[PDB]
Amino acid sequence: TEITFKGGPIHLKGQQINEGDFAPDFTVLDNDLNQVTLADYAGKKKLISVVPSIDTGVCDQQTRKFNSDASKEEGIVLTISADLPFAQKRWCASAGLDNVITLSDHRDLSFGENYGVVMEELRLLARAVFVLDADNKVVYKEIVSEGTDFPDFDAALAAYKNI
Amino acid sequence: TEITFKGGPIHLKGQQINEGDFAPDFTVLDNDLNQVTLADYAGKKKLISVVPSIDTGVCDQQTRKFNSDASKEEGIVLTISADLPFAQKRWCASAGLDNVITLSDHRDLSFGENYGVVMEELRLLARAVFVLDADNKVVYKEIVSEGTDFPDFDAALAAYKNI
Repeated sequence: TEITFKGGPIHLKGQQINEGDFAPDFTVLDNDLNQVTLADYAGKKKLISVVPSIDTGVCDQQTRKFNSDASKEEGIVLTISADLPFAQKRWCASAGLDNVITLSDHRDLSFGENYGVVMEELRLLARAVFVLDADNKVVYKEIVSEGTDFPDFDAALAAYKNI
Repeated sequence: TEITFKGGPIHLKGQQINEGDFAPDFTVLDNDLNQVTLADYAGKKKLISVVPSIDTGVCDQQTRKFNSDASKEEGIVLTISADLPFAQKRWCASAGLDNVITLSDHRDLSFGENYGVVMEELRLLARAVFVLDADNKVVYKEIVSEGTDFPDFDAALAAYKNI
């Protein structure tokens, strides 16, 4: 439940989700402010990429890398953050991509509290990756020890590709 | 106490501030996550422009117009929203408006709760304008009754001009 951000200590708030666990449901907002839950993606595997903010460089590169390198005819790549939906929509437009799913946890921190990734001091989500199988079993998890560092892309992408 | 946003009912949470009240303190974040409070603007008159999100068209236009039409000789124009600081930063840069003061209430809703402009159902700040004299007495207030409409720019600007 303890990480660092920019070198300073950060306490993670919420339920601890571990590999082998059943992944919890949640409620977030799409870019048009429709509510979205795990049920929208039933029957597919999911790479859930969690970032502090898509308007920062590391998070931007993480979102692009996972969306470029992971296949999407086999499953879903979700980006979840505390950015407002309006920032996420603008982000997709400015990147010139129309194939990228961004979801906002800003209103309730439903996702962050259910997955244990709320940086309590900042009201931002901790940099993390969760890989869910098509049965929403958590097959792979990383919470990045220092939030300004990149995640292990290759480990997460491999877990996702291999189901 | 109650407004509409897109015609839907919205309840305003927080302390009611009226003309002739003095301005409550607040704690918000500048674009580099440093804390800013009322004391940071001691000695100046203020036009405080509150928007739901600088990444929507109406809020964009409101921010541009208040900043271009108000004199910054003796006073300052503050934009406050629940946008993340990183969206505010990026917005100012993208617009060639790096000089514009944007402040984020996202973490604590300190400003929103102390000024009575939290749209409870959305966790966004309601479209609003407060004009403060150099003594921080509230000389002019508008909370826009339907939040997708523009504020009354002329009345706020006239109030600010004549302090």
